[PDB]
Formats: sequence, C-alpha cells, structure tokens
Amino acid sequence: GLSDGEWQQVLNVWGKVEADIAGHGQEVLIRLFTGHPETLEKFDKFKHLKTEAEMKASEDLKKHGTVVLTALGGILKHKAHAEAELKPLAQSHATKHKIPIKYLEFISDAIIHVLHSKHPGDFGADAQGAMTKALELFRNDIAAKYKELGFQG
Amino acid sequence: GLSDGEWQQVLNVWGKVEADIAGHGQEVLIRLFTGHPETLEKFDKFKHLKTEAEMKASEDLKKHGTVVLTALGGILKHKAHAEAELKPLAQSHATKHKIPIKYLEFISDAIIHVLHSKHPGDFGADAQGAMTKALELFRNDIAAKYKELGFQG
Ligand code: HEM
Ligand code: HEM
Ligand SMILES: [O]
Ligand SMILES: [O]
Repeated sequence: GLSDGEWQQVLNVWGKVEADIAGHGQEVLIRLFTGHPETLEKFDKFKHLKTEAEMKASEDLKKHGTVVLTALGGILKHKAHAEAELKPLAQSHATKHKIPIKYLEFISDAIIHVLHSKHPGDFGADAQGAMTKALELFRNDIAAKYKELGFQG
Repeated sequence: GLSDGEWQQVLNVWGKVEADIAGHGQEVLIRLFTGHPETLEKFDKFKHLKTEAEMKASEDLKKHGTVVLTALGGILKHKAHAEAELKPLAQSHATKHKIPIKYLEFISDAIIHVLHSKHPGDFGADAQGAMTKALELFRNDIAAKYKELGFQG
C-alpha cells in the first residue's frame, strides 16, 4: 500500500536508525517495557530489570535492541524492493492486459511442465513440489494486488 | 510457505533456466499456447501462430518468453531471500516466545514514537504515515505465518 516515494521515506528515516542501531533499539525496548510492562514479562532473561534505570543500565537489553532493529531493517528493505518489482506487473496485468488468475495458473503449470521435460534428473518430485508452491505464492501475491486495484482476476 | 531446502531447490532450477533463458521462455509459451489456446488471443503479435513450428520460428515470441522468465526469476529470488528472514522470526515468536500480534502493535507504536522524537525533520506526518503502513505490512506478514502455524497470535 506504499508508493515508491513512501518507501524512500521509510528507508530515509531507517538510515538515521542505522547511524546508532543500539541506541535506537535501547530506546524502543524501554518505551515498550515502560508503557506495557506485560511485554517485559515475556523476556525471562530480563527478569532482573524492574526500574527504568536498571533497563537503561542493562548491557543485554541494549544488545537485544540491536538484534530487533537489525532484523526489522532487513525486512523493511526487502519489502520495499519486492513491492517496487511486483506493483507494476500487477498494474499492467490487471488494467492493460486483463489476465485472469486462471491464466497465471495455466502459465505456472506450463513452467512446471517445461522444467520436468527439460530437467527430469534435477527436478524430481520434491523440487517440483517446491516450485509448485513458489508459483502459487507468486499468483497469490498478484491476486492480492488485483483486489487492491479493484480488478476481478 | 516453502522450507529452506525447497527455496534452495527453486533457486537451483532457476539457475538452469538462466543458462538457456531463450529456449526455456519459448518452450513455456509454446506449452501455454498449445495447452490453452484462449491465452494466445491476449497477444496481438502472436495470436495468428497456429503450430508449435510457427511459434518456435517467431522471434517476437522468443523475446517475450525471456521477458517473462526474467521478471519471474527476480520475483522468486527476492521472495527466497525475504522468506529466509521472516520464516524463522515468525516460527520463534509463535512457538518459543509466544508473542501475540497486539504486542507487535505495541512495539510498532514505540518505534514510531522513538523515530518521531529523535528525527522530527525526517519524520513529518507523511513519513510517519508511510512508516505506520510499513510496520502494519510487517505485522500482517507475521500474522499470516502465525495462522499457518495455528498460533492464535
Ligand atoms: C519489530 C518486532 C520484532 C522483531 C523484529 C523481533 C526480532 C527478534 C529477533 C531477531 C530475536 C532473536 C532471534 C529469534 O529468537 O527469533 C528475538 C528474540 C526475542 N523476541 Fe523478538 N522481535 C520483535 C518483537 C518482539 C516482541 C514485541 C516481543 C515481546 C513482547 C518479543 C520477544 C522476544 C523474545 C522473548 C526473544 C528471546 C530473547 C532472548 O531470550 O534472547 N519480540 N526477537
Ligand atoms: C509468470 C507469469 C507472468 C509474468 C512474470 C509476466 C511478465 C510480463 C512482463 C514483464 C511483461 C512486459 C511488461 C508489462 O507489460 O508488464 C508482460 C507483458 C504481457 N503479459 Fe505477462 N506475465 C505473466 C503472465 C501472463 C499471462 C499468463 C498472460 C496471458 C495469458 C500475460 C499477458 C501479457 C501480455 C498480453 C503482455 C503484453 C505483451 C506485449 O504487448 O508485448 N502475461 N508480462
Ligand atoms: O524481540
Ligand atoms: O506475459
């Protein structure tokens, strides 16, 4: 649901996070724990942290903050990149070409057929099952954008 | 979703596709158009081709097959890399840490507050709206993985 400009805005502020990932992560976890103490109960390794001051002093709360924001930064970058790639394809296939999801199923079946035909050795039952699932995820991704665009696929 | 091995099987067969992307593209569209002749009617430049032999001689069809498989390969590779990060997070937060979606909402609130507090210049109302949508996409992705695992979240 984000424009390329909106994802640039998300990644722009994320650059500022990366300038001090530990400080940001410490501040996020302390905001979370102080506002919603029930969340701190989920962290058995932080049972010794009672006060804001103990939280601020904690070497491991700060290290965990880095772990959380490092993971979330990677996820946001990869989501921005996927969207910029998928959105125009979904746009053209909904609005210009008007390709039903059934037709995307036909081409998916055609891809599996050609890979089985050309690579029987390296495309056995397990690999064919993997590709079958991956192509269904792709179709589902397109189908979700078709519904956002109001196109009945 | 795919297991880690299933994603690697997809990447491995896609390397074979890329080693002869022209031939794979041709064979995929020929299979689509022969199995499902209604699909050919979408392609102004091809809809006149009757036989596999004619389809194979069409430089236009060959060109298009390469465009299709290039686009799909990028989508598959990006999904594989993204799922490598999201799958294990969802798995640990469902089955080991038992983190409800409403606590990912709490930490999202904290992230948005901390960014606004530290970086007001890079976190105006529009950039805040973008980051709010982006963290909602992250939580919905985790929610969908939670539903797959049967974790109420
Ligand atoms: C932006 C949201 C979040 C991200 C990206 C995130 C990421 C991570 C990562 C990367 C780890 C270490 C690897 C793992 O076990 O999967 C972790 C551990 C953990 N997370 Fe999260 N987390 C998030 C939200 C939460 C919330 C809201 C809670 C609790 C209320 C939580 C509880 C935990 C716990 C208990 C651990 C184990 C920590 C330990 O004992 O070392 N997570 N998290
Ligand atoms: C794996 C599935 C598919 C992929 C990755 C894909 C990719 C593409 C790409 C990259 C283009 C050129 C850029 C664009 O217009 O978006 C395109 C064009 C097109 N696609 Fe698809 N496509 C897929 C499935 C289909 C199917 C199943 C059909 C029809 C049955 C279809 C019909 C078209 C048409 C008619 C065009 C315009 C052709 C032209 O004017 O040159 N696509 N496709
Ligand atoms: O976390
Ligand atoms: O296509």
